[PDB]
Amino acid sequence: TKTKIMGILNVTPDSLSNVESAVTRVKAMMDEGADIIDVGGVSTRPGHEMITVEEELNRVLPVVEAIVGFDVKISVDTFRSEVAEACLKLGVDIINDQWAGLYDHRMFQVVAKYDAEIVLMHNGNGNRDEPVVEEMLTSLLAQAHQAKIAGIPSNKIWLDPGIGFAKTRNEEAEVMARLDELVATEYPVLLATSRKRFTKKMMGYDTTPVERDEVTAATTAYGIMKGVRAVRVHNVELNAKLAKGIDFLKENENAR
Ligand SMILES: Cc1noc(NS(=O)(=O)c2ccc(NCc3cnc4nc(N)[nH]c(=O)c4n3)cc2)c1C
Repeated sequence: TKTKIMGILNVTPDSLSNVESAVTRVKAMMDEGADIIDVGGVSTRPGHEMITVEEELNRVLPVVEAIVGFDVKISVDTFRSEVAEACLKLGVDIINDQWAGLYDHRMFQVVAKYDAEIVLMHNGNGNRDEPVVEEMLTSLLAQAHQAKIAGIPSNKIWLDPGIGFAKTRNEEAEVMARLDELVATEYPVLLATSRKRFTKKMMGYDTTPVERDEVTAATTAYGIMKGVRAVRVHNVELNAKLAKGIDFLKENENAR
């Protein structure tokens, strides 16, 4: 089918980016073509301090509670089962786990409990004994099997290469050049490179985040041609409109 467009909603201020004002943005995102709304309030980067579970729920639930009643799939960016279960009780559809269940292994039992979808992102401290691609596939496939043991079917298990996590710009380029190997897993692949430092290397010069939406859409079109099924972007309108063109051209070539 179509490539799902996952919009970013950051609860907190962020360098790359109120309840009533958040709902206004959520309504704007779907009009720009957002298929999924990823609500996040955490960051697994080393340049941050981990916040308590109670603080995280005070961040996501006021916005989630308002938006669960819309005609859109809702994704929650969290790696702690207590936060995901609380959102799953409200009726969210996707749990975006940045640690792929490594931080909290109860995430698989909770997501499978509510018959929901889970995103498994490749992450780490940056150390590995094998090449980044082989290490990424080894780590993700092991976590993907753990979700299937819990009862989650393969269609509902998403794989994210984790661009910007435990990788250098050279290791990120090695992953982006071999995206077909990650799609060969037959799991739906989610690509998230919106306004990231990888994007900065594509232009070759120092830029602000908002001027990296064009090269972000380039990764979107390139990813769809490789076989990815969803993209996590900031600029929904540019990527959702561009993805529809690539999906149109890919379906047109397959039909003819
Ligand atoms: C400062 C500064 N200048 O550029 C950057 N960009 S970056 O280092 O590559 C960078 C690194 C990490 C993040 N985390 C943001 C983030 C949050 N949730 C995600 N969920 C999924 N499934 N996949 C993702 O990729 C993902 N990324 C965002 C940006 C920063 C940070």
